[PDB]
Amino acid sequence: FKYESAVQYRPAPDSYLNPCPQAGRIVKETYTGINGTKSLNVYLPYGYDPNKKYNIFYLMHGGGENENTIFSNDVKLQNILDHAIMNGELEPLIVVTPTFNGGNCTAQNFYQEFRQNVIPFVESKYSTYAESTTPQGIAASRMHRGFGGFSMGGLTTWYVMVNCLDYVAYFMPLSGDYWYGNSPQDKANSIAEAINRSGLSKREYFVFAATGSEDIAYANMNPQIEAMKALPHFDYTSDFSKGNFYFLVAPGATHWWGYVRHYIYDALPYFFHELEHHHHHH
Repeated sequence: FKYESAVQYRPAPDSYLNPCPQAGRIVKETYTGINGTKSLNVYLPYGYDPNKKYNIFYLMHGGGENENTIFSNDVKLQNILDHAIMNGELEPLIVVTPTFNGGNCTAQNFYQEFRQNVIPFVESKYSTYAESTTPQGIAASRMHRGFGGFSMGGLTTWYVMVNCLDYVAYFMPLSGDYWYGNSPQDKANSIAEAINRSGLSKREYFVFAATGSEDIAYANMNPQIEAMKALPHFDYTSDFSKGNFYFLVAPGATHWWGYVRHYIYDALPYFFHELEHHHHHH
């Protein structure tokens, strides 16, 4: 892997959509938190070794979907992850698919359950960079923790960002805008105030947004992206060795996981290299 400054949309080869012999294990989990008893899936990379430490990426489904959608026949994201890790395009990581369904949970308020229940449950059981899952242990491993999502799950992602910068450094909002404001500048300012309160430097948080040029999400995302670009908090470029903000728009892509899985193929290899604990040249 090498960073590009303006990475372009490129679908995974069609071969990546079929099962790979080097298949990561997908574990169905059940936990109880502030929204009652709920499930999530945990993708473990092929060769997962609990004596090693893995990057972790939490990835939210869209409206009318559930914690099983992303690894279902409708999406098959695990095949793409399996092929990309096997081919060395993507460093091995843990991918979690939770749900905003259940109890008092909504796409907007999921971050509260994420903080209190989901991180402690997943990262007590599986080997992340978290030494412990106290607030301190989670915060001290933030550079190795990412959140993303599609549509309503992209809205989850923006609310995770504004409320969880202490816990998460890498954000992948796909086809979803941040509902918090009466203008694009209010949206940008809300994110800027979150960043100000966090104390973090511009080198300590990263946003790879994406959508399709034929995805309705573009209408509200693009103005938000333009307003954020104007902030001093963001240096626009996909080269995260130099800046921290990018917006990939896939030509012709519609509001459909068939396209959105390719955004994760394009974007997820960009994550978790800044202050990484390996000696890599990107």
